[PDB]
Amino acid sequence: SKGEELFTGVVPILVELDGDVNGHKFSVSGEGEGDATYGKLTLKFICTTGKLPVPWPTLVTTLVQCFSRYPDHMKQHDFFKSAMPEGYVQERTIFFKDDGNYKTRAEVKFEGDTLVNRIELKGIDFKEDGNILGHKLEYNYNSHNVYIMADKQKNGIKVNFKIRHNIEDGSVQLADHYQQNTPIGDGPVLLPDNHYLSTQSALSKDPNEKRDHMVLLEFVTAAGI
Repeated sequence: SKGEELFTGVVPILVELDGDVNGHKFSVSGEGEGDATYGKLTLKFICTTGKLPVPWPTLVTTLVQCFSRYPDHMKQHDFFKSAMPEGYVQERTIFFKDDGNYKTRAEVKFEGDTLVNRIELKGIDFKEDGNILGHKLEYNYNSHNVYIMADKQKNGIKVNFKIRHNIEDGSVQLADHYQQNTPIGDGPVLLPDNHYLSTQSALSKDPNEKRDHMVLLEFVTAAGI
């Protein structure tokens, strides 16, 4: 493909995000690598502006689906790698049930041999004492199914799924994701038949790190065809 060859091996990854949730501004930087052959991602994120004003788990989906593993027989349904190396714009609205929403806009593309994800995140209408701004979400993460469909009019894809964040009292915080991706380049991209990505993530902490941070190990593989 145009970019399938680009992911054949280990690829370094840099992530940079600027956020404003209810007036609380913060910045997050992430480094690590992805190895699409195993749908594997290993990254470390740091809140560079100090204390993160929202729980780390709420940022996982925002902080490079091109690193998902698409089985050999589903290669022509991989939109993400097809738009590389010029990359793609990724937009979402994330609805936290009974609370605020995040709207994000990012561009992920290669800069030399490094895959970069640059994100702008805006959060509004959050409850000052809710699960999010109140930091009531447990530091862990569930496995989900990301549903992908072609959006030919936009020459991209529409994506939908539900993230369920565990709340510390044993309950759950639903986070409804609505996603749009479109190529940056004008070269041809693969428009997939419906399918979904199967995810799983493990959140950990670096024992010697004193800055507010998040270590992430994630595996994602395509299916449904």
